Amino acid sequence: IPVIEPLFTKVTEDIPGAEGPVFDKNGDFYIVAPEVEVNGKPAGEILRIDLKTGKKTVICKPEVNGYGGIPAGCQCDRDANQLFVADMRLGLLVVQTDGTFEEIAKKDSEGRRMQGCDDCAFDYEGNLWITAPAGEVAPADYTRSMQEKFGSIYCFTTDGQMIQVDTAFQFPDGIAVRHMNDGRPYQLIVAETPTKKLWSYDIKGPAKIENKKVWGHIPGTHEGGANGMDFDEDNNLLVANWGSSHIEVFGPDGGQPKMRIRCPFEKPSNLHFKPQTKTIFVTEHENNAVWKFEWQRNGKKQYCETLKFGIF
Ligand SMILES: [Ca+2]
Ligand SMILES: [Ca+2]
Repeated sequence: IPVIEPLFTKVTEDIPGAEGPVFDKNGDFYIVAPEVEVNGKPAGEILRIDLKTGKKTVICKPEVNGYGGIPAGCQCDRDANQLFVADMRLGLLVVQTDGTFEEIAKKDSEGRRMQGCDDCAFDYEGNLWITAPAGEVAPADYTRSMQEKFGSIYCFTTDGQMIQVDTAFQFPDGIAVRHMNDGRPYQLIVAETPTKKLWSYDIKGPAKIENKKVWGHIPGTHEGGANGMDFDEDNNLLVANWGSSHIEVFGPDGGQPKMRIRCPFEKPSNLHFKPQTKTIFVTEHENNAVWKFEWQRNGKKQYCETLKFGIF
């Protein structure tokens, strides 16, 4: 498999558990530090990074009834400039740029207690697909599905429903949605970290997935595996292979990676394209830092880059 070694430029550092890189509608950049702790307890943070100087500012340190969060993944909303954040302790949060936030759900559509979330992906219809590798949210004692298959997948719909769409995953992590050229969501990709697999489903409609299949295989026998992921504009899927020192590049049909991107660190955790550019920002856990490098083409537009109105 061909391997390219683009130049990685440092963006910022000292971000415990650096994760969930995301750009909002104004082009501002944010990341999360899920592993920040106080007295051994969760005190995860959501930060804004001024791309010039690299100055960091903690805009939100989420806590619900004394329980600190472990913010791990983000997606920017389209109709409002607010961030949807997957939190391993608090579930799904909606965070404002001013730092205020709200807890979206303590229970799902079936009345079952909500599980801690890791990453999420908005499809163009505005539905949010979420991975939930943790056990029940706070105040329940914290648990993760790295050993046991109790990780779930949710779809938070436009009509406000938190619907569990699948279960029994061994640490579902990265997630992405593939769209037809006309914008219709039709495939959901989910990373199952320790099993070194990428699963796919046909998206038949909001919160409706079927035909679960082992879509891709993550290289290596190292500890770790697929973490965060995103599509480029040609629908190639770039996947951070935590512990492999590489970001894997899958073609539209999956299978084995068609190319690998060598990183100057062993633990890439997540990535995100800067709108209208070939620049990919990468978070990593070897140095708990953020970097950027130039990919071969622009990224696939995120939901926040699409227009609710307009004509085309
Ligand atoms: Ca993740
Ligand atoms: Ca991303």
